[PDB]
Amino acid sequence: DAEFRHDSGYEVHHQK
Ligand SMILES: [Zn+2]
Repeated sequence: DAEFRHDSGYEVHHQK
């Protein structure tokens, strides 16, 4: 959750 706190809304910047 440290980085992935947008699990309920994945976006482009969150590409990994
Ligand atoms: Zn994000």
